[PDB]
Amino acid sequence: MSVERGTSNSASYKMFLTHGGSPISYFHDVPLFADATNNCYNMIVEIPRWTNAKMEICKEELMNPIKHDVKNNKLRYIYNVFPHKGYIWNYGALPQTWEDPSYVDEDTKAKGDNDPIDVCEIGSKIWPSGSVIPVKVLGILGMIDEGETDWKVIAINVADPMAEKLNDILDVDAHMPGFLKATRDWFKYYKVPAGKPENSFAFNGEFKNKEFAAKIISKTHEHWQKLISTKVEAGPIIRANVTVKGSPYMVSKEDFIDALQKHEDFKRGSEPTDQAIEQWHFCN
Amino acid sequence: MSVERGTSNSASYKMFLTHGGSPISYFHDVPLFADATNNCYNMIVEIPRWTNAKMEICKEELMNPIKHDVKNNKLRYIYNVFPHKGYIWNYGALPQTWEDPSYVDEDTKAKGDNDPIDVCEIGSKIWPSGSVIPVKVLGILGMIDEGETDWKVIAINVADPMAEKLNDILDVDAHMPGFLKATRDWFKYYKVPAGKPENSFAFNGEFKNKEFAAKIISKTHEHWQKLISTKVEAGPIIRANVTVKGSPYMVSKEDFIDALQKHEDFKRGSEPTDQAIEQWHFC
Repeated sequence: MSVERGTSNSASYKMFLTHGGSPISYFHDVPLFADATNNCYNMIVEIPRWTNAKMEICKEELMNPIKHDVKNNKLRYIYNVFPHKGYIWNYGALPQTWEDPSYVDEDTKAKGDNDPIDVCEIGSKIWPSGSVIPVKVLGILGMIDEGETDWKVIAINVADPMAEKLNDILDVDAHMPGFLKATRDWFKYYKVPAGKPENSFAFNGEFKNKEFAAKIISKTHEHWQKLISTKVEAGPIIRANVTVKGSPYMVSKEDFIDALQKHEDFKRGSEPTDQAIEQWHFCN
Repeated sequence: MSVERGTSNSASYKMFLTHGGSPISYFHDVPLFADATNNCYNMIVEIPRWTNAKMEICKEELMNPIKHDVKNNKLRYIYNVFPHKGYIWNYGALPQTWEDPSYVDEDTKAKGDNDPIDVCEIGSKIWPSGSVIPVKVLGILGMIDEGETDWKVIAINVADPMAEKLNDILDVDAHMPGFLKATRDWFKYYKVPAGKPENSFAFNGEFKNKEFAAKIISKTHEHWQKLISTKVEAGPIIRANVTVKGSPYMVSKEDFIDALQKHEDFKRGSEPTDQAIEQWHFC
């Protein structure tokens, strides 16, 4: 169950994961495999489909809450690039993964983008921010964001009725015409209304199959395993506190439920927003 | 200012227009021209952009409230046909217009579709159901629905910062690449996920300019002027009841002032969400 603190539609808003009424880390404490290494990952949904507000696991605060992305100190919203409305999937990340920046991909020749690997989930259900979902991985797209390799995993909720008809990236392309091209278009153009340039892609923008996806996810899992695993090096700024439970792995960074002594501002519903949550932008 | 009655997300929900705390007809009592005849119309927004619930002016009830469209005794929702999410404009109608079914268009050769003329408003502000906004028509598209000519006027809110840059249908096209094609695509496919077929279009799907649009709009206004002004003729279950005067400053069908049983049910919020508000369809 998720839990809220601070003031909504503000920078003080925070969403924390709990188990048994005990706060755990969104980043570290949710296992990557929902169910063995047979086709089943945990996803942290950060951004509900057809919403605009940039939400993310924070990495830099205790228990790693989901919060509003902020810089130029105002809440950040993505644009609507025609014909898309905000995010065209449930967007989020895989827990216990880390695109370690000190590692360069042998294909893009670019560093890791320093976050848990991103996921676009393509099912029917619109998933609320903060949901933890069993997903099936179908493929990856490699976006090169501003000098970095920024992987985008393509997945589907396993309870979704389409999940059993889709077992690889080519199946997606057959049942959802126009969709993969829409997905690359989305990442190509999403920062152009901000004045920034189009993004480019790994493999000349080719979507790779699930077998490849799993190899990338596995490497990002190993980087996370290194970050967390008693690995006594100041990779900090990032916060590695965990209360779980593999295999903490008896983390050098594991602790009590000091987490619980999190008393912060209390949830308070707040004012609604203005920017270009409504506005259309036309970049072919 | 609009007002609500009945229970939200149910078939008893009604939204009525009022002026001076006095109810008036959405259909008849709102003047078609917001401000003289230099391209400024009143629009009744029925359906906000990026929503799914089919809302319409009811022609068959007193004061003509906006209601949920219901069919197969359930609330009706349009689908999300990829890549679109619900309606891709503020969708609605022009008041004091009527596509009289007893008139056949010389071009489509199909009957009028028996409703006020429809409008897609393309501005950036998302307008709530029930809003009355001043718009500028930029052009028109003729869909031929199930044997009928169903006109779709293209317009923009005159307060929208883009309005002074868009003066005709080709301006729209140059500032909003892909948009007109999307609009025809939307109307082509929007009932295919319901098992029904694709719709086809007048003029091989060509969007016509504003000069043509205004001629269509005015003939639908004449039809309405006919339905209303006098014509002591039965209108099929359509309720011609007016206040206003304004002008209908005496329709045979004018009265005033009702206000009286505007008294149906008190507004009451209910459970949201039923159908395929969420699901993507690939056609």
